[PDB]
Amino acid sequence: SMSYNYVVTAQKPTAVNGCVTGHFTSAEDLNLLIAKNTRLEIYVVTAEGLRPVKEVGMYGKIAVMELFRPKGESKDLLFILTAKYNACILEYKQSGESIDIITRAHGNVQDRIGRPSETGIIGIIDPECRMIGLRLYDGLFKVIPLDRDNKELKAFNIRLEELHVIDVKFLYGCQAPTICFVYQDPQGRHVKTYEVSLREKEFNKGPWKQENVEAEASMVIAVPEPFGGAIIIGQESITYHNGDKYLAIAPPIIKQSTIVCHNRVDPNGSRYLLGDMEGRLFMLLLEKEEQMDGTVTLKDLRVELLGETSIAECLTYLDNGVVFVGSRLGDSQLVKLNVDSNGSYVVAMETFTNLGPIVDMCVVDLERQGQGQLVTCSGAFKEGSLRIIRNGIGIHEHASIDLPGIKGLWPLRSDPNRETDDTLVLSFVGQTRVLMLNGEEVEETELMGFVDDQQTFFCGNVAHQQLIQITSASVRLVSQEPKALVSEWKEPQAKNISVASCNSSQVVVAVGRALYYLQIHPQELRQISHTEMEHEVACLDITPLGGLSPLCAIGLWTDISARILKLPSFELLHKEMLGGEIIPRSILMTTFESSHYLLCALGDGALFYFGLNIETGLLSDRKKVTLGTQPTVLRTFRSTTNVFACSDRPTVIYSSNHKLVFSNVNLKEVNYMCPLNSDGYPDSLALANNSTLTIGTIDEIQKLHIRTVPLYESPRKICYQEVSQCFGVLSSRIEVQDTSGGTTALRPSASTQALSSSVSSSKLFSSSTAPHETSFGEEVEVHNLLIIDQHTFEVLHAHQFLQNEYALSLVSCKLGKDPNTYFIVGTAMVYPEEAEPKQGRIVVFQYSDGKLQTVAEKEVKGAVYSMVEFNGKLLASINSTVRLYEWTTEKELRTECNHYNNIMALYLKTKGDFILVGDLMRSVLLLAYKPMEGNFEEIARDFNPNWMSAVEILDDDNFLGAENAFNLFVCQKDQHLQEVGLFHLGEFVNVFCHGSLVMQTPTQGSVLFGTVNGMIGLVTSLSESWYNLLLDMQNRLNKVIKSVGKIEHSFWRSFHTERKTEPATGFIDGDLIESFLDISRPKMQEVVANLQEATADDLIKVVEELTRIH
Repeated sequence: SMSYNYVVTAQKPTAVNGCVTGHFTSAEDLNLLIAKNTRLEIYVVTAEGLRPVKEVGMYGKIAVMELFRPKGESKDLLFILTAKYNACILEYKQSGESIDIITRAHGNVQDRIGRPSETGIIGIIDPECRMIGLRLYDGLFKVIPLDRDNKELKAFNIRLEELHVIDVKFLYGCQAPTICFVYQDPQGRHVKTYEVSLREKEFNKGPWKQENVEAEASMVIAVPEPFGGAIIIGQESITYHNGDKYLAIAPPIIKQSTIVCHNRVDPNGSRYLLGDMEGRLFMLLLEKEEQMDGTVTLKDLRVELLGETSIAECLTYLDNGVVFVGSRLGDSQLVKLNVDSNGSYVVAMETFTNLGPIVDMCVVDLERQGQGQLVTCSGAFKEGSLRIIRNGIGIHEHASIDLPGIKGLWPLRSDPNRETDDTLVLSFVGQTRVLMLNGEEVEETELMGFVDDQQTFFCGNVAHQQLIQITSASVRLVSQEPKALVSEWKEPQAKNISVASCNSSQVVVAVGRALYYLQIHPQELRQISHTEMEHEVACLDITPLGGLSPLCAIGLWTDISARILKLPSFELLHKEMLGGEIIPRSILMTTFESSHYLLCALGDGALFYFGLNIETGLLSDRKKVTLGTQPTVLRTFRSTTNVFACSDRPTVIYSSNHKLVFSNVNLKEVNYMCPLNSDGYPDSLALANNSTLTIGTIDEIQKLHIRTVPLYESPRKICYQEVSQCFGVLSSRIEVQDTSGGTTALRPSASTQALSSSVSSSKLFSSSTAPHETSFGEEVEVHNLLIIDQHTFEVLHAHQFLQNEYALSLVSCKLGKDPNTYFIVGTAMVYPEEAEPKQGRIVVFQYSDGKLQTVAEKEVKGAVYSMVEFNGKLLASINSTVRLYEWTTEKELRTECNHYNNIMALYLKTKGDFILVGDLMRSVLLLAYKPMEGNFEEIARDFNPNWMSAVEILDDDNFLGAENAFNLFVCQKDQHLQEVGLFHLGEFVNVFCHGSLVMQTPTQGSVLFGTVNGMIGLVTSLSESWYNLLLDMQNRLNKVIKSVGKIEHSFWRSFHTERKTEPATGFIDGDLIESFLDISRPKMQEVVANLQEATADDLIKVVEELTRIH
């Protein structure tokens, strides 16, 4: 058998890899364009911030993004080069309300042979738009002439003698196209210029040449006219060159960190923004000087500290003091630059969530309610954090009132001429209170004709401009403009009312087993019918689905039956046996997407929903879901109309492509609810708990919600320990040598602000050891194990490891017959500029009474790269060894097995008795534990080389891997492991983890993965028939979907490395499949044309079902 896999995006990439500004959408609009790997986001810069106008996806990793304006254009055009060398020129096209990104030119500029450069792909555009320059490989400069006839973006190569280019730019103010670049040779680093000639397709002698530049010169800045020239930024100095003009400064403020990005503030280059690796923001000023003749020359350079921002990957100045900080290691932000310091000139105004990099993550179900949550280790350095990702629907609360003991909510229009609710009637234990809504103000009032002494079961507006109130004693009908009691119905023998239901013109009241059908008439509650059911009535509903309902839904006590009766004869039309011994609590007739349903919920949290036929009253397609454990009450509201389910976990029911979806509301315990459409709270809801009354609006659809827990240091690994109700997190913080012969922290962080703290007292590497002294300004890493509460996410404890000890692996498990659960950490002694670590530790911690107690330690001769619990034993990877440890009764680790091989097992996963091993460069390996013989054995090995990054076991015979060239692959047994699946994902996978973020199908299994760019994906398995259908749909979709840049989807998903390239196999692009629901219905039929007896509605249900896995 083969392997068929389905990979889909759960969370799009959030890290910013690039940002440019200009007039792309129109000549009058200032735009900000953000590259997030495969996504391009287009914003309009206003005083309110950033207004989104368009977002597109590209079939490629965006490596180059530049705005430029050639002659004959009304706005700027966009040049993009992908990492697979797809080049295109794009234009923003708006036709009224339709937005199209059209391809003005496209082509692939990859060479047949060539070695990619160390500084990566560089793409520059000449200021006169004469040409596009590309540095793709060493020794070659690729030139794309910007001619009107170059529709295919044909290019030619010029031989570059300098084989190691650091950075290159096109110079301003030149009669001929001139490049300026920093290069590296055995003699150091230098800057050189060349004149590019399209006529001769060669280089000409540049205007100048500087033989020597700083050894760490890494960035070139082309200064615009009138000054021109170039600015070279290094680790220590900033220099300006322009023929015979030379300026050089060396400010000590920039020595502490490397400057990694820059941006121009003004079109003449008089001020520049600079950001370093610590998030500091600098201003580079080019000081002018007026001479005696009247000319103005460049006097000096000067930098000035502005303050602190997020660690910036790119910076973009916008309008008046507003700067966008594009970050890949933390959240992006909009910062404000003030001309007067506060000593910081920067002020953060908005933050934008970034999950990247996700270095580790785990799935937990804290409340044990059936839906898991993702807890990731995100960010790095001062941006490091934990993120909690949860599927659900958000609530925006706009009012809160402390009103305990509420037992019922009903909206009401006290005025018959208004179309807006102005009254909220509340029910309590034998009481009924009334509140009025005067705009945004709420005040308790009274309603004439209503009763405050009896608990209300229902009230609202009814026909003939009247009001109704159903209490536990009777049903009262009240006039409107002069409010007064006009009619009242009681039980013939004045017994209490058990169940109540009502619409605009009908009332159905139950008294035990007796039903009474009343009709609302002008000043008259006319009784039409009255019968007796065979069992006691539990719940009622008479919602007119097709305002005179001919049907009446009812739930019974002893039978546990949902019946549809006919008004007024009350005869039975359809009865469904629900089963069990729990009675139904709520029943509701509703309509979803023009289809009619019957909802019925019991007291145990079960929810049955059937298809309802209004003409016959026939129930069909019986299904069941679990919406909690407490009794559930159903109520409709207007978003179409949706159903709110009130229980211990609130759930909103809605529809999507004729399939019901049950989404959890991000709230705790909602006992009663009603819709509320007031002038101060339009299209809102009123929610009541055990203590407060809440008014707010609700989101339309389910999405991923993200909570952020800032750590201000780098998290590394995370594991959940249920028995302690806490997370264990390995973290690292940077410290710099001060002057007291030690290291000092640069800022407070999680490891230095915990409630309690401990330090390692191990003496394993103390005596008979030489010191590793450091120098001034040298940075060191201090590693810690954090204990994080699972509810408040506060740092309960922080244990600091030994100096120069790096925590690499973390696991939470029991071992042997020991009933305690431990945090186990694998470490390594890491010293500067050394090979593989020679010493390490395995430390067993126990969290008890808010403190971490060290239980045992085990010295190891190497780095403990990974650890996993293996059937009551500890499996550890140490350097080039896989070792199995036993937990003795004396609380010590004893070696049982030692598998000495040549692999470097950086990644370990286990299942049953097998182990999947991920090597640094030798792909994956399969080991199996022999129980009777007590050691390991190599079953099979993938023999083609793959620089692994993550590994996962899909099942007993399918093994999933990810490598450093952004590819996925699946290995299978035949011994040799055979690669039966290949797929270019376009992201760097850091962690695989089993689990799901939806409630608990055409697919099997669920594996989540987190990436460097913050993207979260999902992998699942398909059957052969489903894989063949979806593969056929891929080729049909690819013929219809227009691709930005005219990039072939199949070329994009093709497995690609430096030594190997072939199409994808065994993988379905779920993102492409899901886009089938985004095309028009006429365009839908073309896709499914002549598909095998397949209709568009057949695969709408197929694709909609596939969307439910995430």
